[PDB]
Amino acid sequence: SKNVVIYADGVYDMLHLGHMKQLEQAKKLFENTTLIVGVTSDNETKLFKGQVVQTLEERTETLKHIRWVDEIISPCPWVVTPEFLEKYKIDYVAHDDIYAWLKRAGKFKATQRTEGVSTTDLIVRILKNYEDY
Amino acid sequence: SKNVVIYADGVYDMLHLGHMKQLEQAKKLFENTTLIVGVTSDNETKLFKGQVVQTLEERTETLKHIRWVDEIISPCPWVVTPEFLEKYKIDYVAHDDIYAWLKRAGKFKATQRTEGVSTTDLIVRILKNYEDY
Repeated sequence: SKNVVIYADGVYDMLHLGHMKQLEQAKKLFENTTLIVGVTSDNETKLFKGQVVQTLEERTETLKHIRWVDEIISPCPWVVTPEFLEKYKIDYVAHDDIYAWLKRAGKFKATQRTEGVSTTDLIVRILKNYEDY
Repeated sequence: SKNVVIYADGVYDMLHLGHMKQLEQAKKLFENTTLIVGVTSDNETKLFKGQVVQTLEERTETLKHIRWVDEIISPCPWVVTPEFLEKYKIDYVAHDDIYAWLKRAGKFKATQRTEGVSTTDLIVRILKNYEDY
């Protein structure tokens, strides 16, 4: 079948199984895909979304080890635009309003978040070996 | 060139960039490889080595997302034996004495550990936003 270009973006701070499962989902939306992953800048993430432990370089270097990732745009734009989709020949944006135009264009594909598998979740599990009393 | 079967093992608890860089190194020891990764059992890890946050299932499920990993043995034996190498047709063991026979057999390849990129290291970085005083 025709090769389909998928775009997913995010912070990917302290990359965990939840991120990887969502990237896998994006990658497998069609039989033959190219998965482009956008990694948000440190200053725009901190300004608009919240705290980030790892630098852009660190978050991008880690993502390059994930087998579902074909291409990385680092840093990606904070807001996705139609021109950005045209430039990279993106067929669908995979993500979990502001995204209204994406859906009007037929270029929206939903992916799911997995609960309970984040890196901070693991640290919470470590902490529970220490009873309050 | 001939395809070379590489075997690496470990706990792979809270998989981080240091693990992935070592798996990449193992995978790229020769131009054409099959990288088999062994994941140690919960009870043997806890008995012989130390504490483990994530279960065998969790550690194995995460490792399957790493592009360098071709095959996973889960659980792997705690001690690697010549018979184990014969069974899986392993040409080299990549790791960073007990391993004396591996080197006598020509089946030892050294890989390096990367400092300062572990998951706990990241948590330590979070904690430093909170001054002692």
